[PDB]
Amino acid sequence: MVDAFLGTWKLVDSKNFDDYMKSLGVGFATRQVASMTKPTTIIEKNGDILTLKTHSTFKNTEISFKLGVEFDETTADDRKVKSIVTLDGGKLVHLQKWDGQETTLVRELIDGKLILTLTHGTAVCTRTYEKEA
Ligand SMILES: CCCCCCCCCCCCCCCCCCCCCC(=O)O
Repeated sequence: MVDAFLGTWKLVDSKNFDDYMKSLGVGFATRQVASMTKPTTIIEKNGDILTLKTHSTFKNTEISFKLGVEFDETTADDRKVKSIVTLDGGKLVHLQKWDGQETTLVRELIDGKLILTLTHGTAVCTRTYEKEA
């Protein structure tokens, strides 16, 4: 179900990430560094457990989760959120909840590229990831 998402992915296009970060209250200096960063995302599974790593020159994160089971997460911008990841229409949908707020991180495969759509408030960001061999 999730297997075409697995592997190492490199950022190759970003649209509106500053809008998304600003909506979350990320400070200007952080947004500035993050606008030039090209993370690597690694998605691996071991049975029912997925591990999603995001690596860059500015910040690393790692989460492990079971699809459909809530987990605690501390985001790159230090929000303490309640998270759940599920497959929905073949997309990997990550919902974060905190302080009555929500944001979604939706990953889809289109022509072998990984498209990540980030929504918070009215801000919508689209990031495109290609495969690393
Ligand atoms: C994911 C952190 C990776 C480190 C890269 C250097 C900074 C860019 C990521 C964000 C760190 C700055 C704070 C804002 C983070 C917002 C929420 C997560 C968005 C992930 C976008 C994506 O996975 O492409």
